[PDB]
Amino acid sequence: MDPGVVATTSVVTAENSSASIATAGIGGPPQQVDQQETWRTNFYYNDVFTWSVADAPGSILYTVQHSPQNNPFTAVLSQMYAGWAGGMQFRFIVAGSGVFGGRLVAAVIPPGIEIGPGLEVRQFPHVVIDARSLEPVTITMPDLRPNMYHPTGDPGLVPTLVLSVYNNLINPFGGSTSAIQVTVETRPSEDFEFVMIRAPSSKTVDSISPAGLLTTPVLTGVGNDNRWNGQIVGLQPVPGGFSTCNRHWNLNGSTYGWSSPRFADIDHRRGSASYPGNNATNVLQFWYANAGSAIDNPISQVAPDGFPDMSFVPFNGPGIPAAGWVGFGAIWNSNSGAPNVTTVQAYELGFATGAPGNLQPTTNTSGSQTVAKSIYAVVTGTAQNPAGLFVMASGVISTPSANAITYTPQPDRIVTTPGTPAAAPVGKNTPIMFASVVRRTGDVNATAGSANGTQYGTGSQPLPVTIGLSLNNYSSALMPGQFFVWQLTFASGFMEIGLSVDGYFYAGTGASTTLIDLTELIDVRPVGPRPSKSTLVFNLGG
Amino acid sequence: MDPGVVATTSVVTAENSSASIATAGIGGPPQQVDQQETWRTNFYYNDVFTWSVADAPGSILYTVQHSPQNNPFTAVLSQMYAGWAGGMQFRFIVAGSGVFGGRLVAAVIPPGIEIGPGLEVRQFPHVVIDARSLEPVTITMPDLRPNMYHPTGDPGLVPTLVLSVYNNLINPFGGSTSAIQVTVETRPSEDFEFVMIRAPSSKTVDSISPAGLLTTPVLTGVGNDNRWNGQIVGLQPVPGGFSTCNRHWNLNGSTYGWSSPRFADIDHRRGSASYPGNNATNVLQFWYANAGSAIDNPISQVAPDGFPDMSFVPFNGPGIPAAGWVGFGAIWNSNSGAPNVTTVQAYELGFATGAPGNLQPTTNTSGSQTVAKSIYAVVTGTAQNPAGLFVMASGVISTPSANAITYTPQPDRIVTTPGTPAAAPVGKNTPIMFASVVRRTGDVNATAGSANGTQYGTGSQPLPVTIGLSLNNYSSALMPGQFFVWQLTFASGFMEIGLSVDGYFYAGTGASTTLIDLTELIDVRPVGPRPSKSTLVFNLGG
Repeated sequence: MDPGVVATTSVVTAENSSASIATAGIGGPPQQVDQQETWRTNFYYNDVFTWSVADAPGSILYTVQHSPQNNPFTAVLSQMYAGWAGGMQFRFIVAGSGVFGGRLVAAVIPPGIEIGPGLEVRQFPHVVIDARSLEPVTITMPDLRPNMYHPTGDPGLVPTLVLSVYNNLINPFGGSTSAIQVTVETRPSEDFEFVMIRAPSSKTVDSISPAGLLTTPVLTGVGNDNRWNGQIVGLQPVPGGFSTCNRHWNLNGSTYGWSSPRFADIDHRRGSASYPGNNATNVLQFWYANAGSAIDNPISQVAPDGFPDMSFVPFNGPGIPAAGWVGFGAIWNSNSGAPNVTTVQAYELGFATGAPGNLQPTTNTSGSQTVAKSIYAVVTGTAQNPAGLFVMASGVISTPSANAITYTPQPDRIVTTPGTPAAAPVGKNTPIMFASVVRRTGDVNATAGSANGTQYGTGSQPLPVTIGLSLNNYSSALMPGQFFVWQLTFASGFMEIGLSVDGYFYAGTGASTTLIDLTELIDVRPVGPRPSKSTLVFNLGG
Repeated sequence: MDPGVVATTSVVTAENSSASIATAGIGGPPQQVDQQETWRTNFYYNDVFTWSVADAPGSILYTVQHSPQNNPFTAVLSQMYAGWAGGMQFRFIVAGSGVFGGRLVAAVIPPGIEIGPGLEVRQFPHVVIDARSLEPVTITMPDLRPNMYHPTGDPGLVPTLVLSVYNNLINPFGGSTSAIQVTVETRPSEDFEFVMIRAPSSKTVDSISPAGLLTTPVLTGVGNDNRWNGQIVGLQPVPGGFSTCNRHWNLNGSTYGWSSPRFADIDHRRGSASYPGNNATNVLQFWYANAGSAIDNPISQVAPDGFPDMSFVPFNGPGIPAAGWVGFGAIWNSNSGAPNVTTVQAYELGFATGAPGNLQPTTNTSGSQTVAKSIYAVVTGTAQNPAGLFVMASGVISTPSANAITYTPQPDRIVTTPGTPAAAPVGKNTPIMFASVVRRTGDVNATAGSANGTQYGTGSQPLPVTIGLSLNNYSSALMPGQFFVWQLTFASGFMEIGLSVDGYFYAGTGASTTLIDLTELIDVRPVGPRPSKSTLVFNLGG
């Protein structure tokens, strides 16, 4: 009986309650100690962890330290108190089923013990939690500390609560459902107290564990890609992997590439220009420079800021090339540059080898040379050796006729610098890629309606995430080997979306190449870190 | 133990009961406060909501406000009391199964909080409800109010009870059964009281939420369509959608079309007449007018009142046309009209283009012209420019030979005005269309027996519903995004039938085009609003 009535209740204490309160008087009187408060007499949600059938008996599923961030109201009280002492009560709620079976171990690890595969939890003083249990199992975490109280920001040695598999999960069916969800509920014990009030301006946890940076509208509203500034309408998985390093920021404060996160401008000053044909009338202007001549870019020397990282396609004559990256721009002379009036055109930029003779596409940035060839006729063609470009940052895709080529780019055309981390499918999970509807040259009126499927362009990660990750350091905010998981809820289903230590995003679709639409998406919700062996759910509307 | 014995029982109070009774004395003494009454010591049915496997953890299933309409006996007591105060007790009964799993959150939201996807119920003071639970979980709703009492008709700020998914519903089988039903039972608490008696003539809720308008006989007895005045014997689904706007009334007090809801008469005064052939003996009289010349119709100018909204079929010679709309009628001259004696015939009416030359069928009403051609020979043919028609409102279907053509109309032949809302299948639900056995011209004795299948004509919605909707305004009686659902019970099964904000009716048959017979239908029952993501049940007799 846990209702909203006057109620008798029973707030269960800890084993060391007489010595916890008495020695916590070094911080003064105990604060927020009152047993009739309704933040102390109820269980509230703390965390959910997935227990799958593919886990060893004794493998650790849920580990957490003694901390006031384990409860939503003691963490709220923690910003106005510079010190805490006392125990905590944990309740475990299993989703389960009648057909499922297997037990779990919940025990309080004393301080000074490593937590891992070698730890044997079944010989600790523990409680046993079935998969098919109705009434949730309650354990109490005593405050076993070498200090008198735990100051917030440096709590010292704290006990640890470890959830391990007592008997492995069995499903007598076979496939389909092969995982379960267990909910941890947390209530303060009798001896829990706060001491030594502080100003709430002081803060300890400033890394959300990459959380508050990805909210819901980011996907059903505002939100742009890393290649074009297009609105995100889809996630599309790729099996096998891909690599992106242009505006892709990892969880530390670093990147491997050029192009600071802003769609402003592409401007380069030194580099050679040419045009074919003996007649200087109605030709295609071709500009080239080598890799490593960008002195003005303070991040990386390999490219000007905003240069597209795609491989040049070899085309000649009056034919419009299939796919690619075109942008509107002009060529300008050096020595206090004023541009030439009679050359402003759409230009396709990219990476080649063997310019200006036999042009071949390139995969690696080392040994490559940046090329810039016009797709439309221009009445003047210059050939001066100091010359540069000025191309807008937002681009469109050049197409021969209408229809729909493919989602652009493909995973093999994307250029990488040396030393880049590659996405790899782990388990049944596979990486995703964020899609956006972009304008094209074969059809300017590419409204998302009739007259063939509209063109989709795919970038790696959302820009809000790039902006909110660039400033902060998250070297300990996510434990390697796991990913941080959000919970998307559609109108007729739900999905789990992960985020690794490398900036990549994962979904458990498996071997499928079908676009997933965020038309009916409503809300997202943080969950926390979860390991890579657990398959993210795919209970979609289909 | 809840029997019909003398009984000790326990009527569980609320947390603010001492201040709820004392401050509700502003309305005088508390009324209907007696703890031995059997309307206060028992749980009674309030609502049922469907919890499906396709719902996100934390998605809201059941929301309800603190109100005396939550109990069947306090709502009965509410018409004779102008004010109430006190709490309420809620009990949740799950159908469930042993093989099902997943939990729910029941919590009382304090006033001043929005209810939606952003609301997190799991951190409220709550109770947990399993899917496989036997004993029903009881929560108490305290009366947390900024006022002293809630006057009926304007209760002010009230607490809200929100049911959210704690762990998502899992079915280890696969398909087939993918939803569950949860029943909410409601009992008044200890401090519930009424104040300030009023005359029962005063009423607050006058919108049943479109409910009492659709009873059972409407389908197994009286009840007619919107096209012919035929008795309803079937519902037939269509996949893909359809549009009807003639006598189709949406949930507001409006329509998009002509034809007030009554099968009286079709009468038009101005329009041209003709007959082919040089001989004025045994010809087919052809009458035409343009769209927009109907001055006499006060609703819409596009047609006379009662004109059938079907596309004219092009036929010539002595052949009887297949399908269509024929009705008995005559042509009358203007200037205090007395009709011509020698022309009374069956006429096929409809919509064409390019009259009287190359006649083509029309889809949109704009740019069309109303046509009226006789199917049988008539000994006189007039050609006077002011002439009109007088055709009875009830019609029959013209057929070349007996047999059975198809159900008429098809979804593509039905004409629409510009600005019409179209039916669309959402989820596994699909729209239905009400069938009726109508007389034909190829076989007058079309009794529902032997000698081929009888002809079926289909209209959009039942007329009782059109009559009972025309007068009242239901702008808030059904929350958009959902539909109001009734529960049909046959002799060997049951079905859920929905009703949206546009007047369309839904059933969860899926991709099937099979007629469903209301021969063994017995009773219907209201349920309430239910969202469009939930699939309506199809446990039929087969």
